Amino acid sequence: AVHVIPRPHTDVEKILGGSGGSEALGMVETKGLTAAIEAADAMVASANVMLVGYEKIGSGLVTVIVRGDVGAVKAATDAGAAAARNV
Amino acid sequence: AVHVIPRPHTDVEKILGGGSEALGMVETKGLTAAIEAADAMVASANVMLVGYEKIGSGLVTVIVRGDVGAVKAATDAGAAAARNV
Amino acid sequence: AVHVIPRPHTDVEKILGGSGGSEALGMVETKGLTAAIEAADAMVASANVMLVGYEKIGSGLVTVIVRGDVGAVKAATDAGAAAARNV
Amino acid sequence: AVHVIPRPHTDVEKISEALGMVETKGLTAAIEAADAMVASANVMLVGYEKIGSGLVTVIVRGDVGAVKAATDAGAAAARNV
Amino acid sequence: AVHVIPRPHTDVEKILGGSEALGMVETKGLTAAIEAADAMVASANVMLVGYEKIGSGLVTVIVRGDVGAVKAATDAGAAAARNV
Amino acid sequence: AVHVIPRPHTDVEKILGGSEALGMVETKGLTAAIEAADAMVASANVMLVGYEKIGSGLVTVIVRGDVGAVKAATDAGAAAARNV
Amino acid sequence: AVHVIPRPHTDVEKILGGGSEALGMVETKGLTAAIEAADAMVASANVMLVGYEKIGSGLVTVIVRGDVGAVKAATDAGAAAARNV
Amino acid sequence: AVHVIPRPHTDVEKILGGSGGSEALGMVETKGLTAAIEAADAMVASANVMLVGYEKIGSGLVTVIVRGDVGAVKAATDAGAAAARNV
Amino acid sequence: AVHVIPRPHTDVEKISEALGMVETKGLTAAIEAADAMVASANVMLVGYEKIGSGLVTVIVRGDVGAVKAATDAGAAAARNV
Amino acid sequence: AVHVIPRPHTDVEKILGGSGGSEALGMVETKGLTAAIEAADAMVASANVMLVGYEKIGSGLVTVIVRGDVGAVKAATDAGAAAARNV
Amino acid sequence: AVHVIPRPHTDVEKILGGSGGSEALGMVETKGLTAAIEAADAMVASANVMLVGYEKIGSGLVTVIVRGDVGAVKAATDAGAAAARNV
Amino acid sequence: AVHVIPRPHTDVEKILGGGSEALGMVETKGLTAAIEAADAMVASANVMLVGYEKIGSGLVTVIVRGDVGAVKAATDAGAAAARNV
Amino acid sequence: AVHVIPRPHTDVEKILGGSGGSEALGMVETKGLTAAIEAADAMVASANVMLVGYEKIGSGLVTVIVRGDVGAVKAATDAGAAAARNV
Amino acid sequence: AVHVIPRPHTDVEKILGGGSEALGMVETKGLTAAIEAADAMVASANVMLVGYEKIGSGLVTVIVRGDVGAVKAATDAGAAAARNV
Amino acid sequence: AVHVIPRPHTDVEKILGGSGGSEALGMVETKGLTAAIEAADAMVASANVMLVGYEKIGSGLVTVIVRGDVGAVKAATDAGAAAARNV
Amino acid sequence: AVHVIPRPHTDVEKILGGSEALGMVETKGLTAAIEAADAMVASANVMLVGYEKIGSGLVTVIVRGDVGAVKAATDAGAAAARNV
Amino acid sequence: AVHVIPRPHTDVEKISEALGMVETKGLTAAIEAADAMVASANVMLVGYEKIGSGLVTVIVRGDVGAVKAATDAGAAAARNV
Amino acid sequence: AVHVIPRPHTDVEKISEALGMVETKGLTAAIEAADAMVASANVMLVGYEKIGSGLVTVIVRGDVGAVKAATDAGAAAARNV
Amino acid sequence: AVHVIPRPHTDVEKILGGSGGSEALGMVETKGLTAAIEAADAMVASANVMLVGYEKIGSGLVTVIVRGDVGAVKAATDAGAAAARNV
Amino acid sequence: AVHVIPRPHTDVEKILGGSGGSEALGMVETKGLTAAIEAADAMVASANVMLVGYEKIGSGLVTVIVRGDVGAVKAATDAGAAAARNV
Amino acid sequence: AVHVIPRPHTDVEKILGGSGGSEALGMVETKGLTAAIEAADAMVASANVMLVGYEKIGSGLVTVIVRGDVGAVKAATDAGAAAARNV
Amino acid sequence: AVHVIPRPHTDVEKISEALGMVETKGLTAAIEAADAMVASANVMLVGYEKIGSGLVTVIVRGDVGAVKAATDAGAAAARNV
Amino acid sequence: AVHVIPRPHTDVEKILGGGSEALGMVETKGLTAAIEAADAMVASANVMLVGYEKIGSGLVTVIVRGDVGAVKAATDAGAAAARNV
Amino acid sequence: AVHVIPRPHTDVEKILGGSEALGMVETKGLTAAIEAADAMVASANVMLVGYEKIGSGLVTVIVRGDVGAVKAATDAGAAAARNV
Repeated sequence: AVHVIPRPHTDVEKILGGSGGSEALGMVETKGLTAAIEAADAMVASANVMLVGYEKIGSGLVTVIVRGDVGAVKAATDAGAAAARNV
Repeated sequence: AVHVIPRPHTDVEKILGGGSEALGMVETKGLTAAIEAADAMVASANVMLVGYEKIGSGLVTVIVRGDVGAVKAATDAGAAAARNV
Repeated sequence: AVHVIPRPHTDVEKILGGSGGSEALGMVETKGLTAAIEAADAMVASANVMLVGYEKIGSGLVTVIVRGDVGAVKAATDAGAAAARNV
Repeated sequence: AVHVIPRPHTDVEKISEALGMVETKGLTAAIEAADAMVASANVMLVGYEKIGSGLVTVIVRGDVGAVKAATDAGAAAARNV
Repeated sequence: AVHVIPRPHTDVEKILGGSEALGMVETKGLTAAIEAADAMVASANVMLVGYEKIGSGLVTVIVRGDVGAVKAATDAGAAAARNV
Repeated sequence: AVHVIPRPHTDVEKILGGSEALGMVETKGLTAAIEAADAMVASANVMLVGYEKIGSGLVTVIVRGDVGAVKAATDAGAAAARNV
Repeated sequence: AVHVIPRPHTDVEKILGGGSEALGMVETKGLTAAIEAADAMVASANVMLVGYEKIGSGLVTVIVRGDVGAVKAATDAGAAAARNV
Repeated sequence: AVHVIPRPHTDVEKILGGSGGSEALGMVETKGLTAAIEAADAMVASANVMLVGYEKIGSGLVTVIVRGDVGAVKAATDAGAAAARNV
Repeated sequence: AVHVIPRPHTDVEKISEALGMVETKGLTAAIEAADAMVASANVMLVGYEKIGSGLVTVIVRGDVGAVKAATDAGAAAARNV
Repeated sequence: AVHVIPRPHTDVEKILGGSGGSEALGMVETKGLTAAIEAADAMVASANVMLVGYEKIGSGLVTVIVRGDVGAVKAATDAGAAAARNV
Repeated sequence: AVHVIPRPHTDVEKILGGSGGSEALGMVETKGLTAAIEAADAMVASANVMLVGYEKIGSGLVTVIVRGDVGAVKAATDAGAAAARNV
Repeated sequence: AVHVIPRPHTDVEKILGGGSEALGMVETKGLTAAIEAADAMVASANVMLVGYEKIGSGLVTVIVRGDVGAVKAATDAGAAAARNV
Repeated sequence: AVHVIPRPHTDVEKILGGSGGSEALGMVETKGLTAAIEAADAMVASANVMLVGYEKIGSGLVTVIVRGDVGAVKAATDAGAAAARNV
Repeated sequence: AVHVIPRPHTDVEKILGGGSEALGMVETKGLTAAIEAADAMVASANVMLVGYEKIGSGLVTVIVRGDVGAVKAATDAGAAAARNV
Repeated sequence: AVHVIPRPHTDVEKILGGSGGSEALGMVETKGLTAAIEAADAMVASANVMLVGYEKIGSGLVTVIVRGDVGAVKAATDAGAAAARNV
Repeated sequence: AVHVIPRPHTDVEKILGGSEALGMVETKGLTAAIEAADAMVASANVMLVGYEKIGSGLVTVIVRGDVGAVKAATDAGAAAARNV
Repeated sequence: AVHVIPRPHTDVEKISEALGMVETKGLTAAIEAADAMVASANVMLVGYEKIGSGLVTVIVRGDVGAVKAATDAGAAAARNV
Repeated sequence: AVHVIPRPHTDVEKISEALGMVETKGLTAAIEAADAMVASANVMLVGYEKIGSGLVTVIVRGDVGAVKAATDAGAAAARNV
Repeated sequence: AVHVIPRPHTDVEKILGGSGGSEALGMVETKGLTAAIEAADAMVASANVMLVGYEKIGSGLVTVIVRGDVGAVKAATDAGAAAARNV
Repeated sequence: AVHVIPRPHTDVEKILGGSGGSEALGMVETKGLTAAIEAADAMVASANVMLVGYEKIGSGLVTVIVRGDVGAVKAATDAGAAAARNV
Repeated sequence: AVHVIPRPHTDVEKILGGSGGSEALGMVETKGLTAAIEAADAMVASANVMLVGYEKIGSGLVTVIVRGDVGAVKAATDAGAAAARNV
Repeated sequence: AVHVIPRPHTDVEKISEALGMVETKGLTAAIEAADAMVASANVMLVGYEKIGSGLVTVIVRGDVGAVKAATDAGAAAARNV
Repeated sequence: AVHVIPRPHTDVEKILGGGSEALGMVETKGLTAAIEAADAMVASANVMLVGYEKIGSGLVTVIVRGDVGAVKAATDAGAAAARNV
Repeated sequence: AVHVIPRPHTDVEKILGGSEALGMVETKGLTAAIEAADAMVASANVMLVGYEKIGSGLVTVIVRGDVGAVKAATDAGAAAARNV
C-alpha cells in the first residue's frame, strides 16, 4: 500500500509526531526494516520531503511516513515504494 | 469493531491519553486507513483525537472523545473512510 | 477502489475533462450504472464538488469522478461509495 | 438490476421528476425492453449504456409513476427473449 | 442470437426512421460482424444502421427495412457469421 | 486468560506500589480492553495500572488493589470483555 | 482472426469509417499490439488505416483498406507485429 | 505491459487523437481508473510528455498514452507504470 | 421461449398481421397464460400446441402491437404458477 | 436432421398428406414451435415448395415438411434449417 | 423393434385406421421422422403392402405401420427397418 | 399399471370413446405391445376395444370395456401379452 | 452414412467420374475395403445401378458411389449399407 | 473453415485445376456433405466447380471459382448444405 | 481383415481393375507398405493368382488385392496374411 | 514444419528441374495451403511445384527457386498459413 | 519401419535385384531421406507413397548391397529433421 | 527460549556480570515468571520486552550463578500457568 | 534479511537514531530477543561499529542496527548474523 | 521476447558492441542456435540493419541483436522472429 | 535482486572489468536480454553511472552492473530494476 | 536439432557455401560428433557453441553436399554415446 | 560447496588464472553473493582473488589463492557473506 | 560420463596437438572439476587441456596424452570427483 493523504488535520498529523500543518503526508507500507530504510532513503533522495517516522504496526510491517508539499510527497512515495520492491 | 463507550471512568480515559462525555473507537487495518478514519472523524463532528493504538497484526485503533451525538457521528465517519482505503 | 488524487496536473484533469485545475479529484468505482448514478447523486449532494463524468471501463464497472477542494472531495467520495454499496 | 432513482440532481442526469434503468443482457433484450417501455407508459427513452460484458442498460425518464410502470414492463420483455 | 423486432417504435430506433422492422445479428468478433453486414445488404433490400460493440468481443449488426427483407437479411447475416 | 497474582513483588510491579494483589484480564481488541477496564474500576475498589499491548490484537488490562477487590474486579472485567 | 473481405459493399465500409477494393482486419490483444500492427501494416504496403475497433476483453481490431494485393500483404505484416509484442 | 513505440506513422497516431508526428508514443496498460490516473499524473510529472488519452479496452483495462520526444517518453512510461503498481 | 413472428405466410399460419407464441410448462401454466393474453390485449386465441414433455405452446394472433403486449402478459402469468 | 427424400411413393406422401406426387419431400426437424414456424416461413419464402404440415414427434421436436421439385426442395430445406437455428 | 402381428382382430386393426381384416400388420419403430419416411418408402417399394400410418408415441419415436398379406408384410418390415438404420 | 375401474360414470367413459359395467386399462411400452395386449384382450374374454391412448414417452394405454368378470380376465391377458414382446 | 443425392449438377457428378446427367447418385460410406467391396457387390446385384467408384477419404473410410435412375439407386444404397454391416 | 481467397495468382489456381477473380473453399466432413455443398454452390451462384480435395481424416474440401460476389454467395450456400447432412 | 469375395460382379472387379471376371477376389489389409509388399509377394508366390493392386485407405493401412480361381485365392490370401504378420 | 532443402538431387525433384533449392511449408487444411502458396509466389521469384496431400488434413506446399528466394518465400508462406 | 525386400516378383514391383523402403513422418523427412539415399549409394528413387497420417514411404531400387546402404542413410536423415 | 548471556558489552546491555532472558507466552506467564525470578534469586528485573505475537521476554541481571538459577525458576513458573 | 545501506541520508539515520552521519548502516533481522542480543554483542565485538538500537517489528522479529565505516559495518553484520544463527 | 529499444544510450549499445550510436536496437530471443542463425540471416536480408551479435543467455536461449534506423529495425526484428519460428 | 556494494576491493571490481576504485557497484539481476537492456538504458539515463557489463550467469539470467559514486549508483539501480519490471 | 543453412550472409557467418549444425547433449557427445564430421566428409570444424543446459552445438562449414553428409554423421555419433 | 584444495598442481591452478600453497572455492548463488563473498574474502585474510567462474544455473564460484591458514579463513568469510545476501 | 576418445582428429582438438588420445571427465560443480583435474595430472603422464563450462553446474575436464595414461588418468579423475 502506497498512500498520499492531502490536507490532514493538525491533530491527525501531530500524533504521528512532527506537529505541523503539512500540505501532505505520504505513506509507504513495507515488510521488514530493510525495505523500510531503503524506502526512506530513496524518499529523501528523490524529493524535498521530511521523514516523520517508521511505524511498526506488527507482523513485520513497517510503514514509512514523510511530510512536505504535495508534489514532493507524490514523487517521494513513488520512489519509496519502488525501492521497497527492490530488496 | 466500531464502538462507542458512553461514560468512561476517568482512569479508563486518562490512560489512553480529562473526563469526557464519550469515547469513540474505530479499529482499522494499516496506518493509512487509520489516518483517513482519524481525519474523517475530526472533520465530520466536534470530536478531539486522543491517539492511535497499534495493537499488532497491522491493526490500528483510532480513538476520539467528545459529546455523545458527535462521537456517534464521528465513529460512523471514521469507519466509512477506513473501508474506502 | 475509492480514491482521491490531490493536486492533479491540468493535463491529467483536462483529458477526463473539462479544462480544469482542481485541488483534488475523487473516484468511485461502482458496479453497474444504477450504483454509479446513486453514487453520483450522493456525491454532489454531500459536498461542494462538481461531477466530472462517469467512466465505463468494462465488466459492468462504472467509475464516477468528481472535482473540488480537498475537503469536499474527501467527503463526497465517502458519500458516493456508501450510496453505491446500498444498491 | 431494475432501478428507479427519484430526484436526480441535474448534473447527475446531464452526465427532472425521475429516472428509470433496466439492465439487460445483450442488445436484443435491450431493444425489446426499450420498445416495451415506450409503448407501455408515457416515458421518453434517454439512451442505452453499453457497460461491457454484453450488458446494456436502458434508460427512460418521466413522472415517477410512469417510470415505475415502464421499468417493470422493460424488465419483463427482456426476460422473454 | 438473431432477432427481428417487428414494429420498432420511432424512439427505439434512436440508434439510427419509421422503418417497418429492425433485424439484429449478434456476432463474435469484428470479422463475423462485417461478413454478416455484407451478406445482409447483399441478400435483401435493407439498409445498414450500424454495429453495436457491447463488449466481450460481441458485435451486434443492425439492419432496417420491410419485414420480408429484414427476415431474409438477418438469416443470411447469421449464416455468414457462422462461416467465419 | 484472567489472572490474579497474589503478592506481587515490588519490582514486578514495575509496570506501575506495594499493592496487595494484581489482576489481569487478557482481552481481544482495544474495545474489549476499555470495556473490561471500565467494568473493573466500577465493580470494585481497585486502581487501573495500565493496558499492555502484547501483539496479535491482544490487550491485557492490569488492575491493582486488595485481594477481594481484585478478585471481583477481574471477574467483572472478563465478563465485560465477553459481551463485546 | 486475420481476415480480408474482398468487395465490401459501401454501407459496410462507410460505417467503419468511400468504396474500397478490399478491407483488412487484424484482431490484436491490447493496444500495444494494435498500434504495432497498424504501424507495420501502413509501412509494409500501400494501404490506408481506417481505425481501431475496441470490441471488449482487451481486444482491438485494426482495419485497413486498399487494393487486394496490398491488403493481403498488409494483414500478414500486421498479424506478425501483433504476435511479437 | 509498458511499451514505447518509436517513429509511428501519422495515421497510426492521429486515430488515437493528437494528430502529430510524435517522435514516440508511450503506453502504460493499467487496471482500473485509479491506477490509470495516478499513472498519468506520474507521467506528466516526470518528463516533458503530453497526455493523449486513456483507452478503455474493456475488462477494467485502461491503457494510458503519452506522446513526446523519445527520452521523455522512455522516462515517463517507466514513471507511469511504477505509479500503477503503487495503487 | 416467447416469440412474435411478424408476417406469417398464409400457408404457414393455416397449418395476417402477426402471430404470438408463449411456451409454457404444463397445462395449468398454459391456461393462465391464455387467460392473461386474451384479457390483456385485443388478440384472439389461435390454439394450444402440445409438443411433448409437458410443454404447451399457446398461440395468439392480432396486430403486431397487441400481440407483443399479449405475449409478455402470457409469459408473466405462466411464471406465477 | 435435415433431409430430402427424392421420388416418394404416393402412399408415403399421401399419409403425410395430401393426395400428392412430388419430385421430392423435404424435412426440417426443429426444436420448439417457434423454430418450426420460422422454418416453415423461410421454406415457402425461399422456393417454389408447398408446406405439407408440421409433425409433433415429442420432446418439443417439431418436424416441418415441404413438397416440390427437386431443386426447390433442396433450396427450401437449407433455408428452413437456417431459420430454425436463428431462434 | 420390428414386429409382425398375424391375424389381428378387426377392432384391433380398425382403431389404427384402415378398417380391414388384414392378414398381417407390420411395425417398424423408428427414431425421428426421417427414419420413419425412409422406412415407409422402403416398405412400399419392397412388397405389396399398404401404409396404415405413422404413430407418434412421443420421445421422437415414430412407429410405421403397414398392412397386407403375410409374406409381403414380412418382407416389407425387414426392408423398412434396414432403411431406418441407414439414416 | 394394470387396472380395472368398476362403475365408470358416463362422462368418464364417453370421453374415452355408452355406459359400461367396467373399464380395463393396460399400459404398454411401444405400439407393438399395445396391439398384442389389445389382441390378447379381445380374444381372451367378451370385452370390446375402446381405443389406444398415446400418453407420451412411448407409452400406449389400451382400454377395453365389458362386464366385470370378462374385463378382469381381459386385463390379465393383455398385461401378459405386453410383457412377452 | 447412407445418402441419395437426387438431380446433381453434371460438374458435381463428372468430377467423381462417369460424366453423365444421372437421375441420382447413391453413397454408402464404409470402413475398410472389405465392407466397401461387399457393399458394391451387393449394390450391383440388387438393382440397375452403375458403379462410379470407391472414394478413399482417409482413416480407413471408403465411400462407395453408384449412379442410375432414382428407384434403383434408393434400393441399391440400402442393399450396399446392409452388406457393409454384415462384414 | 469456409474461405474466399480474392486474387489467386495463376500458379496457385492452376495447380488446383485459368486465372479467376476469386476462389471459394468449403471444407466438409465426408463425401456426402462435399457433393451437397458442391451442388448447392453451383446452384446458388454463377460459379464453376474446380474439384474436391480429399485431405485425409474424412475431410473433403470443395473448391469453386468465379467472380467475387458469386463466390461469396456460393461458399455460404455450400457451408449450409454441408451442415445439414 | 483378410477376405475372399466369391463371384464378384464384373462392375465391382473392373473398378478395382482391370476389366476382368474372376472366380474370386482376395483382400489382405496390411499395416504399412512393407507388410503390403511382402504380402503381395507371398500371394503371387503361393498360388496361381494375379496381383490386382494395392489400396491405400489411410492410417497407414494398405489393402492388397488378388484375383484367380477360388482355390488359389483362398490359398494366396492366407499366405499373404502370414507374410504381413511377419514384418 | 517449414523447410528448405539446399541442393535437391534431380531425382528427388521427381515431384516436379535442376533448381537451386526446394522450400516446403507444411500446412493445416487446404485454405492454409492455398494462402501459403499465394503468399509464397508473391514474396519471391519462386515457382510453385505443387501441393502434397499427406493425410490428417496436412497439406505441404512446395516451391522451387534460387536459395535466397526460396528462403524468403517459405518464411512468407509459413506466416500466411498462421494467419488463417 | 525400414525394410529391404530381396526378390520382388515383377508383378509386385510393377504395382529386379532389390527394393528398399524408408517410412518417414512428414514430407520434409521424406525428401531429406530421399536426397540422402540417392546421394549415398548407387540406387534409383522409385517413388514416395503417401499412406496417410502424414506418413510417407520412400522407395528405392538397386543392387542388394546398394539398397541396404541407401536405406540406412535414408532413415538417418529422416531422424535428423 | 531461556538464555543466559555471560559478558554483555555495555552498549549492548544499555540498549555487567550477566543477563538472563525468559521468553513467555502472554503477560500472565510473563509476570509469574518475573515474580518467581526475583523471589528465587538475588537478581534484579531489567524489564519485559513485548516482541509481538503475545510473546513477552522477561529480563533479569545479576551474578552469573544467580541469573542461571533465576532463569530456570522463571521458565518453570511460566509453564505452570 | 542481513543488509548494509551505504551512505544513508542523515534524516534516515537520525530517525533510527541518533543525530548521525555514518559511512554505513548494518541491519541484522533476528528471531527473538536472545538472538538479537547475541547478534548485538558479536557486532560491537567484531568491528569498530556502534550499536544504534534494536527494532521490534513484530512476530518475534528483532532487527539490530549498527553504524560505522563501510568496512566495519560489512564485517560486523556478518558477525552478528552468525551469532543469531547459533541460538 | 521480440523487442525494439529506440534511441539506446551509447554506453548501452557499446557494451553489446560496437562503439555505435543507432536510432534503434532490435532483439530476437531464439531457441537454439539454428533458430538464432536463421533469424540473423532473415534480419540482415530483410532490411538495412547490421548484425550486432548473438547473446547466449543460457537454457539454449540465444538472443540475436541488430542496429539501424527505426524503420529497418522494426522490419528486421519481425523478419527474424518469423524465421526463428520456422525451425 | 537489486544490490549496491559499497567500497569493493579493486581486484573484486577489476575481474568484472573496468579496473577502478569505484565508490560503489550496482547490480540489477534481470530475466532475458530485453529486461537487461531496458534496465541498462534506464540506468545510464537516470544518473551519472558507467555501464560495466551484462553478466550472463545462465538460466536466462542477466545481471547488469554499473559503477560510480554512491548516490548515483543507488539511484541508478532503482531505475534499472523498475525498468526491468516494465518489460 | 540438426540443421544445414544454405547461404549464410557473411555478417551472419562471421558473428560461404554452407553451414552445418549438430546440437549435442554434453561435451562427450559433442566431440564424438565433431570427430565423426571431420572424418566423414571434406568439411572444416568452425567451433562448438555452449548454449547452456549441457547443450553443445557443433558447427562445420563446407560445400552443401559435404555439409549435408557431415551433419548426418555427426548426429549419429552423438546418439551412440 | 565450500572447499579448500591443498597443493594444487601447477596446470590445475594456471588454467583457472603461478603455483600457490592452496586454493579456495566458494560457490555462490547469483553475482551479488559472489562479489560479496569475494570482497569478504580478500578483506578477511591475506589471499588473492583468482576469478569468478560462472558455471550456469545462476551459480558463480569464487576462487582465491594464498597460504593455507589464510585460505581457510578466507573461505569461511566468503561463505558467510554469500549466505547473508 | 567419463570418456576417452581414441584418435582425436587434429581439428577436433581445437580446444587445445596431435595427441594420441583425449580424456574427459564430466563433473558436478567447480570443486569436483578441480579435484578431478588434480587427481588426473597426478595419476598419469597426461597434460591438462582445460575445463569446459557447459551449463547446469556441469564442468568437463579435458586431459590429453598416450592412451594408457589417459585411460588411467580419467579413471582417477572420475573417482576424485565422486569423493567430493
